[PDB]
Amino acid sequence: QNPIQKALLNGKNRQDPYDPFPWYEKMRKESPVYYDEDSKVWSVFLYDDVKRVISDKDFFSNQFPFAKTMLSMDPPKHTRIRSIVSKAFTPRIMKEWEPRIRVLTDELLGKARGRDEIDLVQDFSYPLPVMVISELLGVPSEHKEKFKEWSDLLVSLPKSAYEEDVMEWRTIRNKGEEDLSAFFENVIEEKRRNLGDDIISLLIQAEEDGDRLSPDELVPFCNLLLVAGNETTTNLISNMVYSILEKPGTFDELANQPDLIPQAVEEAVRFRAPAPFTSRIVQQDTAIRGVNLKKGEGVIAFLASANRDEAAFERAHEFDIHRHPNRHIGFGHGIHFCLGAPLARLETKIALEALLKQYSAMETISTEPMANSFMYGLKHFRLHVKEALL
Ligand code: HEM
Ligand SMILES: [Ca+2]
Ligand SMILES: [Ca+2]
Repeated sequence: QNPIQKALLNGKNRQDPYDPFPWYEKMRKESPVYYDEDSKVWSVFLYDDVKRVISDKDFFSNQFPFAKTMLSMDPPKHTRIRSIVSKAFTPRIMKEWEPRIRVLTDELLGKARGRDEIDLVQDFSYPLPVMVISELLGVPSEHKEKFKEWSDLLVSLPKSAYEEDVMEWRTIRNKGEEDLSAFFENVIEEKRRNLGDDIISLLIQAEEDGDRLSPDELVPFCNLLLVAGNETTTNLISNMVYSILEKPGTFDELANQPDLIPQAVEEAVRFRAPAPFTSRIVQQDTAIRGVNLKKGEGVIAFLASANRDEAAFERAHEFDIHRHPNRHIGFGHGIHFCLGAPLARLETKIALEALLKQYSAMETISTEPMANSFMYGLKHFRLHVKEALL
């Protein structure tokens, strides 16, 4: 009964979970502005139209009939909520974490030492972002396995459009949401008279010291930062290593000149971002490519398709660490531009620097994709590895 969910189940989610890209190409070329008659929802595939839908707030609203987070809010309230944490997520504040993120990354590859096969996701790309986001928020990272279980549910989709699968899915997801929410409620209660140098303390101060934040928006805020904080960066690390190993010689280029890694992270955000789409609702009649959109019509904006648009990028289908002019919209565009982009850039850089120093070779054995998800990425990534001579 969620039209956006139905539209994903009718389109995106009918494609290979780790290879939606031929489908995006087909839509770009044949139906770049597509009405799903079943769901009553538009999809846009081309760079200029996706970029406009996500940024043109005069016409495209974030607020539908996580619901109580900045993600689902329009100005003026959006500006006040985002400003609570805007300063805390700046490149310069996240730079203070580079030492701690290096240590966490080191410790994980430490524990992998002496193994000829690793599960990148279980051993590395899941634990590091869950641990960093736990320490930033101010919760114990010893809960990472439960955090991962809850996060995977909160970004999941039913296995099909079939009412029984949707109901089964609603039950399990709702239970995840209840238990994660109870968790944060317990954390808040504890932190109110034991504040830390941490983001949950910042939120509590905003709710307690004035009316910047409602009591019913603390736990939503926690859920959003916990879940985004790991589901995005986990899948961006995994997807980036996969992108590198897919293109022979890329591994050795980056290892031989690690100053390229920041560019290669931007290329991984263009090429295999963890967030392939976002959604808007039309709040004012408009047109894209002469197609008329009416107030109240939902729109899915395929960032992943925009970032592969032949019209916007040369060799858009190629992973090119040397992309000189890359103006990807993989973090979004305009007022909802990813709050975590600096953290994500910093974690992914450090993750990849570590892997390229630790391993002189890595080869894919198997993967299990994130199927039935809002996210694009890997549940498992088994690799044969050879540790470098030091
Ligand atoms: C790792 C790669 C990441 C990608 C590709 C990514 C992508 C996105 C995109 C496209 C948006 C815009 C959504 C929209 O316009 O509707 C967004 C928003 C956001 N992301 Fe990220 N994200 C990443 C990492 C993170 C991290 C690590 C966190 C938390 C630390 C985070 C927290 C957020 C929040 C809170 C918003 C909402 C901003 C707002 O509504 O004003 N993201 N992200
Ligand atoms: Ca709203
Ligand atoms: Ca208050």
